Amino acid sequence: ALQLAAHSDARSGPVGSNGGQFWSFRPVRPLNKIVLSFSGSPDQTLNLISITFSSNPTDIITVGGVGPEPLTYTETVNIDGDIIEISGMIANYKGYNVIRSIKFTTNKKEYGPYGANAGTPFNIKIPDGNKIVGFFGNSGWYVDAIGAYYTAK
Amino acid sequence: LQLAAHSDARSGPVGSNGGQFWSFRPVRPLNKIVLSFSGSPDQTLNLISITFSSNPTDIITVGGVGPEPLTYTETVNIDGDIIEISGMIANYKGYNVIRSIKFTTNKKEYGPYGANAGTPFNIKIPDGNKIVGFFGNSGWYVDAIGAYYTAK
Amino acid sequence: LQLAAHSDARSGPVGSNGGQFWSFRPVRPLNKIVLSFSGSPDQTLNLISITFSSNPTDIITVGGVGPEPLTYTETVNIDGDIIEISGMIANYKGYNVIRSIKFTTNKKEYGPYGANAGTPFNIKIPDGNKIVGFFGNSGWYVDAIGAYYTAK
Amino acid sequence: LQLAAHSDARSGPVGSNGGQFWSFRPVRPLNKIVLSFSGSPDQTLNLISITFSSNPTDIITVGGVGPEPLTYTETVNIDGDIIEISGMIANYKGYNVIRSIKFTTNKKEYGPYGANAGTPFNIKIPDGNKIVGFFGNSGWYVDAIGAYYTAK
Ligand SMILES: CO[C@H]1O[C@H](CO)[C@@H](O)[C@H](O)[C@H]1O
Ligand SMILES: CO[C@H]1O[C@H](CO)[C@@H](O)[C@H](O)[C@H]1O
Ligand SMILES: CO[C@H]1O[C@H](CO)[C@@H](O)[C@H](O)[C@H]1O
Ligand SMILES: CO[C@H]1O[C@H](CO)[C@@H](O)[C@H](O)[C@H]1O
Repeated sequence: ALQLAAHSDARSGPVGSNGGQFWSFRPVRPLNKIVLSFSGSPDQTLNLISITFSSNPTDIITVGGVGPEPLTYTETVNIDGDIIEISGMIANYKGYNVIRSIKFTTNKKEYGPYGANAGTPFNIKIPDGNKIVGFFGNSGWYVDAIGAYYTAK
Repeated sequence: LQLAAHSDARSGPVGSNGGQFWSFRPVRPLNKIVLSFSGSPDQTLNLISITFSSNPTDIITVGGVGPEPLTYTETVNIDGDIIEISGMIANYKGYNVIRSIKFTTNKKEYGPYGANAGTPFNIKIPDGNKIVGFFGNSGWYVDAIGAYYTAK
Repeated sequence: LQLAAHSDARSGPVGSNGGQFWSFRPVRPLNKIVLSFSGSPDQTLNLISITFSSNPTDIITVGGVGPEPLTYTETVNIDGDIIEISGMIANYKGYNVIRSIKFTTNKKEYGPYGANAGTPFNIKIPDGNKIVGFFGNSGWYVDAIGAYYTAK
Repeated sequence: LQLAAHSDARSGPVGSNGGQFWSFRPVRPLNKIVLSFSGSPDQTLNLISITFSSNPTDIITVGGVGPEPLTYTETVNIDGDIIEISGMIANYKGYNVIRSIKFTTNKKEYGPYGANAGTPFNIKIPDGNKIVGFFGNSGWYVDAIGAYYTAK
């Protein structure tokens, strides 16, 4: 059959630091839900352990959180519209530089930041007219690094 | 400190350009793969979509966004590390898509599943490595597929 | 001031595995491509290597690391933006490699150059975009090739 | 043998987004790197562009597309397998870019070359591998850098 070259989306990032495992999630349908899991409490200090990305039913993935630290606080984000940017803070946690906070911005609403808004700032932006259709990164016990896939609207 | 994070090497993709690019590289091993078809096992099976998953949770389905009703499904319980995939590419309703697929682990072979006809593809990786994810293009069907690999 | 760095979308590769992965995406436009072959134009041409270059200095050569002497070269001076690449894939001395290649801009066509016979390949990008670089696999010959692209 | 082609694993990028995405992964070893600066060796050197090469043919220059006059260059003749890169990121004329860089091979070290200040970066690869190419973002300066690596 004709070998019609298949395409791979452009990427922005990753930011943060190297983690034991590389991960990627780029669903065919829009990303519509994000669940961030923390240890600690919102009245004290939040420690981001894992992130869960989902697209409609069935499509879902959880990165970070393979360690023993119990989860004690979850934040559910229901995305309305197209994500165009994500930002947050990077800092050391129990020995590793990881994503400590995170904020999702769509062309309609703003969600976050969530977590410990302290440390080194990061900002994943894409050219005007594009949208984020996925995420990839490095992770282990925690979320070491994050990057995004993007394509024209 | 900005300590460069890594991205696994890739093999492929093979097949044809499709409407959407897709990627699924879970942090835990792949353990289950569900293939959905139209047609029938007694005659000819038409591969429509593929579902990849890793326990617990972690799942994705590619292809199958169209109106064609599904009529059959085959669940592959992955035993071991996937070291290669192969199959056939043939035309279907106007497009060239993945028509058959076989998963090979050091422990056993699964497939080929689907329709054994068309152009053969073969995704092999260097010895000592294992496939830890898949990526590709898809729309109504599975247009293209490729794999992520790393040291075992 | 401190945003994450970007990587261009990719289309491909087409062809088959080769010993070395190669990549060339210069900061300035691809304006000269030199194709090196064995054999002769009055007979059949065997593509051995390809040289990509961007104005002075920026240059790379893939394939052709074998001992087979080159007896024919085709120089292509690209006028505008390359939006498509096509050609043929076929066996050469026990290897499936790029045998033929044609470059297409918005107003001109260059080639095909080489041996027009085998399995056809085509690298197309979404309208409004342009090819800004290439990647693939190579060794003695040119095993596979893919393109980097971005908006005009 | 019709096997899918492979793409080397990646580490990075580090630094900040830049106008152009760039990539250079030659088939043969990288045996020479030239760093071009403005300023002076006695005071502060400002990294403006980096030139990578393998043999007198494969060469690429990233950064330096601006009118800023160069005033110093440093040539690094790599002896062994480059297994690590490091340096500093800092502001220069309103841009966060690579200001310092150091190359480490399986034999010796080269650098740090450039200005001391800013955020450190480190591109390290798993044991047993080596850097076979580099990619990143650039404009008037070198905005971001990453490495392609494979088993040595
Ligand atoms: C506790 O160590 C584990 O978790 C951290 C954090 O996510 C990873 O960086 C590391 O590679 C993994 O082995
Ligand atoms: C029927 O057309 C749809 O499905 C095919 C196949 O999977 C895709 O290639 C195409 O882009 C999409 O629009
Ligand atoms: C002759 O063998 C060499 O050249 C061929 C073709 O380029 C490559 O596929 C192969 O890996 C390399 O070792
Ligand atoms: C002067 O501006 C130019 O050079 C800087 C630094 O290289 C790039 O970041 C920017 O995108 C490009 O347009």
